[PDB]
Amino acid sequence: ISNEISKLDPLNLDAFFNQLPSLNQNLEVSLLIDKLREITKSYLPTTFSINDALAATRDLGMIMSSVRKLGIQPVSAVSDLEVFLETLSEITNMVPRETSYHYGPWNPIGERERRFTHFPDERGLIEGVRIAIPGIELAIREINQLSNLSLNDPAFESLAKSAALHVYQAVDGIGETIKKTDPYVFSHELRPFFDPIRIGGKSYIGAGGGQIPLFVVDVKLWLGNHSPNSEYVSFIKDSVFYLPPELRPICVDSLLEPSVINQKFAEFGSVEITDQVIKGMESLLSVIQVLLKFRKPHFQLAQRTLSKENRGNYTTGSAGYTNSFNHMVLEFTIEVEKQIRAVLAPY
Ligand code: HEM
Ligand SMILES: NCCc1c[nH]c2ccccc12
Repeated sequence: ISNEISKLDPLNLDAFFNQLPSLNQNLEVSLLIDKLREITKSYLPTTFSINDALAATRDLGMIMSSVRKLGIQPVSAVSDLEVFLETLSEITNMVPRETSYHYGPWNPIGERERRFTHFPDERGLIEGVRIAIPGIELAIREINQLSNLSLNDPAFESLAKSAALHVYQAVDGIGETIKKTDPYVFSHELRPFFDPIRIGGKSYIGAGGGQIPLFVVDVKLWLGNHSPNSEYVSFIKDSVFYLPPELRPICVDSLLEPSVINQKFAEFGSVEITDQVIKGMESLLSVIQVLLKFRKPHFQLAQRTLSKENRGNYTTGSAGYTNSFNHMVLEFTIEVEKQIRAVLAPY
């Protein structure tokens, strides 16, 4: 899917994107606005295939975010953008704005890579979500298959092992950020390109790491329908319709059903506890421990860049939360590791 979108240049902006970091560095807003005006007049978006509309949203969204970076609402300044983005989102059935999908897996590798700035630290955000997202999508489909297998079936253990290995891509992705993105450069140079944009009477947050579908893993795997009034369920609720449409039913079904681990805690204290059953209960613990290998260093990274020393003009991520939200998801995940460890303790 992604290589078919990353290869596209539907708005002929390849040469423009090799100038964009210098345009942004010199605050050349007139060339940004002019490029947005040329686009609405040069192109009939109703004629676009789905793949073209996804890549077009990627490219147009990034010029929009460069204008919003300066403090200007780009659709209030180029009012013809509105029906253009309207038309694009009817084709994508997605928000009229770029997300981490467009910035990561749909963003081409190499010389055509779309970047806001010349800073090498920006490569650490892009590669982070470009690595994490396909792996999480694989784990989503594998974890979804566990509701329908028995703890005693070896196919359960091997599928949950496949999921843990795929979730590791999120660890590989955040480790690329930690080693490439300076916290101070992030807050001062990159973070401003991810601010909300008003489009047809609604505000759309900018691309954000939290838009990788890790929360979909969580809802199916451990959260389920067990904490209705949580702030995490509020963030997931706000996130559903940012996901690719392909992922929305899994998320909605899982928010309305018991989680895998809740329903596997029942099976465990109800069936004959064999050796493969314990392997099955331990394959769930392994997956949870991989999310911790992502969430613990992620928390340290966000703490360092949101410190009084490094934070710049922001106290929040692009989704509007402080690191307390990250602490809250991390404590949830630790509580679940502790829960599985107790169920396994006699064995
Ligand atoms: C310097 C870089 C980064 C900083 C300062 C940062 C900070 C934050 C903040 C403040 C939040 C709270 C939600 C919000 O308000 O947007 C958040 C959420 C989140 N971000 Fe990051 N982030 C960074 C890079 C990344 C990267 C590269 C990824 C993916 C590879 C990522 C994945 C996530 C996830 C999954 C969440 C949801 C919470 C969770 O599931 O644990 N972040 N991040
Ligand atoms: N995880 C949210 C931090 C963030 C803000 N802008 C980004 C761009 C790419 C990756 C992460 C971010």
